Amino acid sequence: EGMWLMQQLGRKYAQMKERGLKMKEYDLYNPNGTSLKDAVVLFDGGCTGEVVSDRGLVLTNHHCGYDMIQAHSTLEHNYLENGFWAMREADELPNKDISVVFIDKIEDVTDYVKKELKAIKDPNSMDYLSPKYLQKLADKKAGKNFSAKNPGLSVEIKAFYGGNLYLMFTKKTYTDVRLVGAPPSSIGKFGADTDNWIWPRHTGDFSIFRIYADKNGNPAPYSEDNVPLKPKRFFNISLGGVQENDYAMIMGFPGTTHRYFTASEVDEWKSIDNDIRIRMRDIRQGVMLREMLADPQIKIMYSAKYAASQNAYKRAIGANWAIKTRGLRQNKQAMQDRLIAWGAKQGTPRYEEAVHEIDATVAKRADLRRRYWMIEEGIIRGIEFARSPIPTEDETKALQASARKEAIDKIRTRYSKFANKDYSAEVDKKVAVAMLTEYLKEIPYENLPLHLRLVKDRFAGDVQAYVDDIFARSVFGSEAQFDAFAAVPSVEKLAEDPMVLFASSVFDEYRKLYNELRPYDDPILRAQRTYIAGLLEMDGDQDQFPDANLTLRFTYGQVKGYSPRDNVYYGHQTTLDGVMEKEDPDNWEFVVDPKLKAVYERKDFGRYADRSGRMPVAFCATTHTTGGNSGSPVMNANGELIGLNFDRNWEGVGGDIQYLADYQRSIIVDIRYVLLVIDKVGGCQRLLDEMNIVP
Amino acid sequence: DEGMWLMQQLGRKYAQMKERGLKMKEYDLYNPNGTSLKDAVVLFDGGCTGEVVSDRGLVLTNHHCGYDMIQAHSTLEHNYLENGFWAMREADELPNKDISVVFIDKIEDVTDYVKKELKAIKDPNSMDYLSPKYLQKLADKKAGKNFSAKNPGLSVEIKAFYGGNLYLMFTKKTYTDVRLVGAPPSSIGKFGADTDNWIWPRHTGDFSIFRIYADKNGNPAPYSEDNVPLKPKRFFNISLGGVQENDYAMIMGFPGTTHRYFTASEVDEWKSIDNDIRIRMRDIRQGVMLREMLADPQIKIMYSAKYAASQNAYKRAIGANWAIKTRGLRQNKQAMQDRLIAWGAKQGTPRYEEAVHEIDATVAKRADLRRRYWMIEEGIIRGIEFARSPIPTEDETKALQDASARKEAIDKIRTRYSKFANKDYSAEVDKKVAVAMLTEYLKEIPYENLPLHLRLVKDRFAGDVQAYVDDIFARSVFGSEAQFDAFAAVPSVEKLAEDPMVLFASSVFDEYRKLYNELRPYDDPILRAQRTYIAGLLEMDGDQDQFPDANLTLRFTYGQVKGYSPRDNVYYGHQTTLDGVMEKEDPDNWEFVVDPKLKAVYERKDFGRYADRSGRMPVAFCATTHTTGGNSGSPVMNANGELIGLNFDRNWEGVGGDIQYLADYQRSIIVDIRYVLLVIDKVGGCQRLLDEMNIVP
Ligand SMILES: COc1ccc(NC(=O)Nc2ccncc2)cc1
Ligand SMILES: COc1ccc(NC(=O)Nc2ccncc2)cc1
Ligand SMILES: [Cl-]
Ligand SMILES: [Cl-]
Repeated sequence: EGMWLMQQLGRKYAQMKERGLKMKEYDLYNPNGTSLKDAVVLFDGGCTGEVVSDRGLVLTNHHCGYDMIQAHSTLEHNYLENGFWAMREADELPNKDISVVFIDKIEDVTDYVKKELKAIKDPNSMDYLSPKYLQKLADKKAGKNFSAKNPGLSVEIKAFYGGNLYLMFTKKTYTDVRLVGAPPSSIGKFGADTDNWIWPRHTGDFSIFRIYADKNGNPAPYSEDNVPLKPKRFFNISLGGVQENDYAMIMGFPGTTHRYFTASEVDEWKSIDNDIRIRMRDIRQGVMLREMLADPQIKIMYSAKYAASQNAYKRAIGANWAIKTRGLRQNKQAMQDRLIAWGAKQGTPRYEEAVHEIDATVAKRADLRRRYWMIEEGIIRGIEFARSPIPTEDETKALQASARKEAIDKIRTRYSKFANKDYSAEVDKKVAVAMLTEYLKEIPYENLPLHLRLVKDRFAGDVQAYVDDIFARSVFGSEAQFDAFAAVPSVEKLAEDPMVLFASSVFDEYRKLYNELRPYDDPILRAQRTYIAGLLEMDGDQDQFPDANLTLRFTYGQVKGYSPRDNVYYGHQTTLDGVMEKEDPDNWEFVVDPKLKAVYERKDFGRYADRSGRMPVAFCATTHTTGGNSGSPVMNANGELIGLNFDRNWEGVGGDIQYLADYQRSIIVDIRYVLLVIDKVGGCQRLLDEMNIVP
Repeated sequence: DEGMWLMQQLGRKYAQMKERGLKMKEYDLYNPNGTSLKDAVVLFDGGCTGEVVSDRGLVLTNHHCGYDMIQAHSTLEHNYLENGFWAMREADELPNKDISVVFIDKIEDVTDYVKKELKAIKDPNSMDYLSPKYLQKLADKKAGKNFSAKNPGLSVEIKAFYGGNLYLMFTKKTYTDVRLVGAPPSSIGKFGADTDNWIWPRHTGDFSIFRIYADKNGNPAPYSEDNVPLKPKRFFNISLGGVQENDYAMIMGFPGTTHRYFTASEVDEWKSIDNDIRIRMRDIRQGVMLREMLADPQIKIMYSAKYAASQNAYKRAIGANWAIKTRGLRQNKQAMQDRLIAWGAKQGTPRYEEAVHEIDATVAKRADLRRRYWMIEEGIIRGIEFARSPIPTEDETKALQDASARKEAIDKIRTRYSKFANKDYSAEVDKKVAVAMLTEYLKEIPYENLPLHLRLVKDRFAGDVQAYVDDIFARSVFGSEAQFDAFAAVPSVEKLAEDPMVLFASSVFDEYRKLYNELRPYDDPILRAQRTYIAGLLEMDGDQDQFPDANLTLRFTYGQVKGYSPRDNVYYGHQTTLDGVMEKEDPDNWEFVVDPKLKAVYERKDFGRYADRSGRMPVAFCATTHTTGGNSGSPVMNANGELIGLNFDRNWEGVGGDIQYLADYQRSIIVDIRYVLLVIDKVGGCQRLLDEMNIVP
């Protein structure tokens, strides 16, 4: 059920032993020694990774190393579509702008921070949540010359439990992290967008990197003289596999949760955030789909835009299903009522006052938040010409010296990026007419961005005429219209440009709404400090984990499937057979790699198939994960690596507010399938030989 | 494979059925010289199965079986299709015009009699052995002089089985006064609607209730206000013990057709011609129809039934092709015929190998013609609406060329034009479908094989399909209402003879009939060779583990209540519940609306004695019985012969089961009798029907 602090391992160890954990407490996490914790990394700032060899080899997801694989891909060597397997350490590709962070030490600094905070004076100060203030405190505690006295190391203080607990992390950062291996996109992204958030899942979501360091193992940026890192701890790979009900645990960096939402915050998330995103993206995607299906050239241009929009749309559908069917609102209401009744018993009314403050703030910002989500989903991300060029003050005070030619070249560059190879003005006019029609019916005249008032005033409610006029008269309506402007550019032309005025007034309204809504965050944040303090004083730390905040956490559970609906059961494990069932040569998502199809036909599974001769692919567990847990190591009862976390099912997206024991599962790629792909697809035996594989 | 057995075969299967869990005595299920459960089974309205469930002639069948009767009695004032119907007294039960129930009174083996009569073989290639006219003459000769007059209600019929190797005579008793008694609302009777068709898990309460009426003596009589309910020889008891995984289950009913003795070449033909053409052509048609329905809500209203009708056989073809591709149907037919050829070589009788060769050679010879026939039938005859536009008759044409018969000819033509261009017909949507359908057709069918008018696409329109279709509507008398009225005011036969839509419809129907006539001769050599082929299979492996193809005659099938795994890591259990109906509820989707009386029954958990041991309310279950079309409404029996459900569908993974039964995929989709009794009781409030039935604890 939780995403636990490392400090909480002691308090949970007894329950973990009852659930099947066999390894000693300090072999997993030791606060003043080496443990398994020392093989877990924050990969490229938002993913998890793990060290799997004495020479710094690292495993993470394919979608985590995707940008590094794409940056090294050319028409001649397409590593993204064909995979990449460096046959020697010297062939491993360096990557610019990459990092791996180890959590060297973690210390509770709550009393220190709470004492420093007593010197504030303003009771409404938000310094208790300020990264700048907490960094000043971290520097004061670690020392002035800390990064110079301890190279590669840095410190950081984070707030937990709404400002009721503080931890200082000593981090070791390596920036020479090289690409070692990756499966083809047919394996790494098999389900592609169709199978995203889906269980059963048949995706071999992995990529391999290697940490490089100086001669002493200290962090150093890319240098041709860098040598692989010999780490203090690395994971052993298990080949025993998994069985139903087996104990499993994960370590990683879950990003965000909202476990202490009030019932009113759940209502707001459903009725404003989710409903607006669902309604607006459904209109947008609907128009985009008709156009993509009618013109194959539009399908090529709008496919990535369509897929990007669908991702958070599917998350919202999954979240709204949980609110509707799993009683998320009711359970938050029961949580806050239990605290209010206990606070009445103790004679302390501050907890009931805190819930009231949150409720009143949510109620007060409802119309503004609705207007913000309406313009953001509807126009800012809904209409492409909302992001068309707007002349800067420097560019206008140049058009009215030959700095006029400098202004037109900068504006031209931005116009070229807006109307690129993937931009269709005809498809954009069709999307805008549908998106604006919905927007104009939901936002009243007195609340509209200034230019949108012209629909009623100048165009007599004709949205198609308003959009047609924007393109017909704008200098950014076509290439010819822009070149005519660039030949005779006047600031008067730009000041009255219908597309410039549209983009300007929709962005003005978007910023005005953002600025008006920002003040409402602080009273809720301050009230949550009191609210969570009461919940902890009443029920304690065990069941009540702190919200995820991109810090190292552990979660445990079992390898177990679930029933998604009446009379249907999804087991705990998928197989290579399931990849072959899904094979569609004419669907780019479900194409199967010929070397992999051959392994399946010949049963060339070696030491990786199960006791029944079936080749596993993925498995699912009752662990509690969220975004940031991509690439997380999955451990046995003995701490040996059995898989990598890569997703969670859609029925569990509401798990960021309330864990769903009967639906929520972590989708993990089996480590036996990872080794099968490295071995029989990549032929990279040197990586298998480098790992410590246990029978 | 796991058969649809003749009643004659119950004797030689009985020990296997008992070993599998059957507890009832053989002759209590079927006895040729006396009353048995077989007497409570009926052929309902010519194509469904039904069952008598009371001593007063009450009959259960599917909702989709009694759907036309429910619709005919529905008005704006009393919409029985939408709200349901529950006659609170026998006098309130509604009569139905053109309805029948057929009982199979006696079944007799007449093989020797027919084979002896056939020896008067004036021609060895005679198809009289399969002729309904010839076999009826033989049935009449055997039954006697004016049998129907001497036994009012009774009739006799002989059918061929095993490709002409076995013949049975059936004595049928037909009742035509069959009244509507009860029906659930459509939100229960057709819950999944088109989305859940051929789908398991299934949550549909597919049932309707009728009652057989007869004269004072229980003899068949047409509708009369003096008719009285029938007291039957036998009726089913209703069980409330329910089902458990692996429980024995059996069905009796009238499966219509199977192709269990197809050669491997016939399976290839079915896949590559029949199914691939239907799949490709309906996919183009449905694709255009969908874009238009999604763009104009008025087009969605007009084309919804046409879209759904086209999808039904399209889904069946996808399911059938999946089985051919993944379950080795072709290979198993090849193994069957190779086994026979090897055995025939050992016996020194080459006629079986010669029979399979005849079938193969015939299939190979008709390939181009059959491809052209399916291409025009799926592509144009069914694919394009203006293919069925009016064609002036020889008499209508003659009338327009010196009497008042001219105005009668125009009124007849107008009537047909009005039926073609009806409230649901869109010329714009039809031009869009035709342009896509004809483009694919012109791509597949060469110039020298095209219907005469379609040659104009290349010759007159320079390959512009859109121009050809645009011209048909622009110049045709049936292109618009105004174009028709202009014709009707000044009608000339010259105008009709050169009309582009008339010429299109005429030449596509000419080519369709030419292809049909050229292909008909190829049926007879295959049929004659199948008589020799099945004779060998029966002589080699016996009339024991290979059942005769379904032919709309009474059969029994047995198996177990069991689910299946459709794909890797997914299991579908054997039983659905009321909870599953509630999960699927969508108030804005007409298919998944949930009746308020049913929703409250669930919330209140008002399940009476109908819920299972765990307190869950059962809805449907699935079994390894072998069913096909015609089995809709079939009674599902316990190990004791008590009614536990009504068959109403089969999953798509089992549609290939008409050629080869699929033990690990094929399942009959049955509505639980406890759910039927819950709907009658708590949704209809019709206690008199529950009191009338013999319900066992
Ligand atoms: C909204 O109008 C509609 C009218 C009819 C249908 N269903 C239908 O025709 N189903 C069908 C099932 C099996 N065989 C043939 C046809 C659906 C929607
Ligand atoms: C097109 O190629 C293939 C088609 C089917 C399979 N798998 C298979 O037999 N199905 C199966 C059903 C249920 N559970 C596990 C497996 C493999 C390849
Ligand atoms: Cl280290
Ligand atoms: Cl099977």
